[PDB]
Amino acid sequence: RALGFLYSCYGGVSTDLPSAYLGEINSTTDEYVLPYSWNTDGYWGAYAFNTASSTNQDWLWGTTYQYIGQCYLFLQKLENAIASDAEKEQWRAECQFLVAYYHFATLRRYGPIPITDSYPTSEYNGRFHFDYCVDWIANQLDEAAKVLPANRWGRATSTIAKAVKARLLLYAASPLWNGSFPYPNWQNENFETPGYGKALVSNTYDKSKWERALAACQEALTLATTSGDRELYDDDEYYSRQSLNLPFVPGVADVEDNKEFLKNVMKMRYAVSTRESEGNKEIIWGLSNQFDFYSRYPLRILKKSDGTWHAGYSGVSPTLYTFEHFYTANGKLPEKDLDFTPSSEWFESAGISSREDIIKLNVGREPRFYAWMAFDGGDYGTKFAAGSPLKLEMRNSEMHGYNPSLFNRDHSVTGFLTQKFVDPVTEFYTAGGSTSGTSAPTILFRLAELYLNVAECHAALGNTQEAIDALNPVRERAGIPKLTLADITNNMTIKDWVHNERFVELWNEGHRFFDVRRWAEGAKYFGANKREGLNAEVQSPTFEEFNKRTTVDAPYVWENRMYLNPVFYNEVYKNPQMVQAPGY
Ligand SMILES: [Ca+2]
Repeated sequence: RALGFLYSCYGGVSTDLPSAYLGEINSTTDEYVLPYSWNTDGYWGAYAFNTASSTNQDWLWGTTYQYIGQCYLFLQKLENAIASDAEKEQWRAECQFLVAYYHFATLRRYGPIPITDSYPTSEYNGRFHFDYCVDWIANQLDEAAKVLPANRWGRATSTIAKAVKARLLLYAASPLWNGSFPYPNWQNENFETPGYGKALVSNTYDKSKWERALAACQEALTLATTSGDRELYDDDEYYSRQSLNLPFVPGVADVEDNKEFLKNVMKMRYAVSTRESEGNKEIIWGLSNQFDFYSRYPLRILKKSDGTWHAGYSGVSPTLYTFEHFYTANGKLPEKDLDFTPSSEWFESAGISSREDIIKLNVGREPRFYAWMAFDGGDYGTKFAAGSPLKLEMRNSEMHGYNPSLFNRDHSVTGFLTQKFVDPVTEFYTAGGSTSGTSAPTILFRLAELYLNVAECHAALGNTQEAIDALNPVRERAGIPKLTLADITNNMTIKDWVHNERFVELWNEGHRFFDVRRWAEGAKYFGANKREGLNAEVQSPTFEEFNKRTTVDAPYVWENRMYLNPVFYNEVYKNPQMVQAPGY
């Protein structure tokens, strides 16, 4: 009975699930767009188009605080009763972690929040100052970490607790919360935070926040890679064990000299789509909860024997920003790489026989690019179409292109697709039915992020070589060159490198939403007309008219109120100590 209640306390951790295509943390960034006509599904549209409001929103807050309540209730049921002292202590530590985590999941969306330290309206807490919240949550995580095991329904570990504290302190040190908050006059009305009066957010840069984040990110990384038994996924032969062909990559043929590159492509596909039982020791916190794959599949996949088609929805549509910020094979940005095609020629055909639709921008790229992206003329998957890779025809309205007559008008907005998280063994059958190979946990925390977090902290503190040394394990694993001091220039700073490595490595893992926000760069990356793609919403285009830089045509905008999630109007009314977020 007790375990059942305990298990139920974990029920809210799938809130804001990474990679779920209708979720606003996933489908509102510059990573990829969804068809405008899909805006009637879910909340992504409201958030991307700034129509979310106090009366139109994802009331995430209702869920987190409900499960926080369950945690405290469990602790009470325990006190009134079963299990050893040691086991009861573990249960209490799991609840402590969960309460802290639920506050963090709320904080990262809403900003300053009520701290609920236990289960009349005048006694209601309003928001506490952001820095108060950070301190309280961090302490709670440290306390739970003392008790929890470093390694083991994925139950809490000290490793996870320290990883959450690391990300929390990284966020707290970031511009939004450490000197660049765009509403300096926003404060409480008649609620006070101990030590902060009515203030809600710091308006002054504090270097010590970066020193504290570095210490936490370092401690999390060491714990994960020692007692936590974590290491970067580096198996490069699983494709062979599953009897799969090496993938087709334009410009990198399957020849002896290119075997390492092609194996790195498959390693990256498996890195984010495998279980610990399959040899993956990189995941720190993963959930059983799955997310939809059909939204990223191409339209027509395979014609069945009865004459109907296996079909995807083809809606997850990577931007030109994504296709321009994954690296070249030399580990540089395409625009900055002196050996790469000049941008004036990016949209020309690469001239590959039988695959003339492949443009030059898509040749000469890093293994992560071919692992996770897909494009006109290229392959999608490995066993996808009854045992063979699927060749994409993004300009053919009778295969993978835009077609206004298709039910629901599913299509790629940009002319590109992603295959990240797609199991290489995924296969659709002529006789009907299909397989997606072996499911994998949805990643909340994995070890690559801890390296990137340490790099960002070093960069902020001016420790250039140390930042480089934290990035290079991730770069090497992905099969691009290591960084050296010679690579750090006015044109491409250590911070530029850290932010871009994060963009690439953690692409579509629910980070970009938060990172652009904490960097206070909403206008720069999420603003009107920033999102671009090919000319992909014209039926049956020529190669020439298809491959033109085209602004994504939907009401995307950035205004500063969008840094924070608005509070449900009823919560603002129900709680007299509660203030609405700025601009809402
Ligand atoms: Ca798998």
